[PDB]
Amino acid sequence: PPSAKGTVPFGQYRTWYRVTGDLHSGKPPVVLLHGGPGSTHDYLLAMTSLTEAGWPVVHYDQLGNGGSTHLPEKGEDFWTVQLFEDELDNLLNQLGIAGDYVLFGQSWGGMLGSVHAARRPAGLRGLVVANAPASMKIWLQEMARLRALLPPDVQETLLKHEAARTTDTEEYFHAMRAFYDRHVCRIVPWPRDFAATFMEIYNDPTVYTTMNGPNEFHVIGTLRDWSVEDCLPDIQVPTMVLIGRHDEATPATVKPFLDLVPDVRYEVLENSSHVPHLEEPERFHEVMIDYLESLV
Repeated sequence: PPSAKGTVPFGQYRTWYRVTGDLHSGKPPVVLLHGGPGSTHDYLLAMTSLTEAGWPVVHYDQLGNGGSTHLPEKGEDFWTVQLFEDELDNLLNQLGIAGDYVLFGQSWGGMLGSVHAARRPAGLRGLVVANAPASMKIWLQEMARLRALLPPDVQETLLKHEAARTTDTEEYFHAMRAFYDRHVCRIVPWPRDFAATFMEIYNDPTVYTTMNGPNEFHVIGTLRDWSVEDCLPDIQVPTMVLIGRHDEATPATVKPFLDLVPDVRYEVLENSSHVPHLEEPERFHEVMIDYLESLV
């Protein structure tokens, strides 16, 4: 239930946002970076709970999907990490919060958040990288590991359709679901917020399919080889790594955060996978509030 919403100009285009709570009360805003790339803020809407403890919360849709400008006819060389860094900087400026803010980055958003934090901006108080790998290379190795633990028939079904690029078929989708049900979202039927974002991706898949791939594990888009490991030593703020025990973002994928970020803490939500804010709503809230209070 938002205290403000709309768009801000981002050069030629628009970026859509929403604030819950009061921006300039006693506590700095928590700015939420959604995953994908090419996902939407919707699946993160549970995190309005943080306003219960006085934290303003800023949800926004990154350029290319949701309430922001859609650019279906922009291709691979337009959809860059620099673009989204520039958008986040622009957004903090337009909302007048560049002077004081905390970043929570989920999935891709945690990778974007790390790149942003590595430039050592003055107003940043803390960084959370939630369900976010440090490297898509390590991600793809770990996907192969997790996929090898699926039933043999599921493994063959995934392979067949990936090879021939028929991943839009019904049969691939239900094999993909055997993976998602373990490591992406263990709640089925899906939470509305999760479904909401999932359908935003279906309706304009430009960004997600360009940068990531057809789904969470089949990463064949332009971020396939991408790693943020080289900027991690430069992050000065206290950082929290938060994953689910069953997360596709496995302990191996987040290990570089633990070894390279100077000030870093580690939390595993034992009954969660990729969306602990939905899977363990209360425990996620408690963990976040505990971390956030150390910053004020």
